[PDB]
Amino acid sequence: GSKENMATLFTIWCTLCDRAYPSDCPEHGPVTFVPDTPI
Ligand SMILES: [Zn+2]
Repeated sequence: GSKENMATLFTIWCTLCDRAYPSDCPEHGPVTFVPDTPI
């Protein structure tokens, strides 16, 4: 994106995978939102 400084080895943090990838997640793809429902 445009917020990856220093630790810019990975671009897209797949929260579903608890890790980021050098590209989109090979399963979940890009991450548009976090599935964290507040209650
Ligand atoms: Zn994933």
